[PDB]
Amino acid sequence: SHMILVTGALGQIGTELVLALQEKYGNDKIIASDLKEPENYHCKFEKCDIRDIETYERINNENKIEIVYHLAAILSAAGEKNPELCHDVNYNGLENVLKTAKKYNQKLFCPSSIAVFGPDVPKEMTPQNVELNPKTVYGITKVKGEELCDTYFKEHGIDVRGIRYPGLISWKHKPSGGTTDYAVEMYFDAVESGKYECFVNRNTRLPMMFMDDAIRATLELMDAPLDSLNYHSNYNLSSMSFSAEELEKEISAHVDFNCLYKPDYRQDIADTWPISINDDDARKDWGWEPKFDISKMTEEMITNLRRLNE
Ligand SMILES: NC(=O)c1ccc[n+]([C@@H]2O[C@H](COP(=O)([O-])OP(=O)(O)OC[C@H]3O[C@@H](n4cnc5c(N)ncnc54)[C@H](O)[C@@H]3O)[C@@H](O)[C@H]2O)c1
Ligand SMILES: CC(=O)[C@H](N)C(=O)O
Repeated sequence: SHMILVTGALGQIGTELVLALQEKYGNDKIIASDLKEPENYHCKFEKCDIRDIETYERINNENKIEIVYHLAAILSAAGEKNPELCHDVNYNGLENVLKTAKKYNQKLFCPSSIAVFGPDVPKEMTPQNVELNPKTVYGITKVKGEELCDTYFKEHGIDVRGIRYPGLISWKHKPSGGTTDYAVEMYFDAVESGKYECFVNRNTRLPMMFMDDAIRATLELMDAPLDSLNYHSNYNLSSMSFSAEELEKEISAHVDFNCLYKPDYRQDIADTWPISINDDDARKDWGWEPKFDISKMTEEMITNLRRLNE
């Protein structure tokens, strides 16, 4: 019963989230936005740079937007290579979203990342409330973003919600600017060729989640009654934790492939992140439970990628 805008709509999450929202609420309620207008695209679409407050505001007020799912960002690897761009898009873009929400009395979904954490806090089952001392440019943007969001909630009364997503795995839109991207790439290349060159070492172990779980978590959190929530911008959220070679082994149980490990600069990013996450507060406050383990995710990835390679 509300007009919804999705920023970053053409990216890894947005490709799936826009369709989920159209189905849940109707096509007449969803507006998609990103930098460049796509050909052959069903959802209504408005182009915008998230840093352009004038155009962003216009899209919001001309479409009577009441809820924003804010996915626009620069991710961890692209951001480490261009730190000024990363700050500008992630922090100034978020501030534009928040200022607009305050003007127009909007509800928001503004995600964070497991990149908020650094190596000074536990790597296993990282708690919700530990200090956030990230060692990446992108992680610092996400910490600043959490704090800005929580100011807008407390000071300004804006109902902004967010999740520290783990690495997300999907087949519909292959990622290209992150660090957890190896997991997707490994699926794609295993099925397309039976070989992969992995950009992290074989023991790299990170929190991961299948996209259907991440999308469902997003929608469930957004549907929760506000008074049930003890956290706002920054829920920890968990599903899986595995190493690169463990994923290789799972994939190899379906298709012949062999993986070679050739780390690059993204190792130095991954090394600074936890292995797994304590998401009790999500599970307690709003009933989170993941549904896809590594086996089930692998079946879905491989079946769809095989189809796409026919
Ligand atoms: N594994 C993951 O995918 C993951 C994990 C944790 C957090 N997140 C968070 O989820 C959100 C979406 O991530 P994603 O993986 O879909 O990213 P993505 O890079 O696939 O999509 C982001 C989109 O933002 C757009 N964008 C970039 N700069 C822009 C600008 N100046 N103005 C407007 N649009 C701009 C891009 O064109 C892209 O389509 C981000 O906040 C990200 O930090 C993602
Ligand atoms: C840290 C993440 O979750 C993200 N996919 C990235 O690799 O930037």
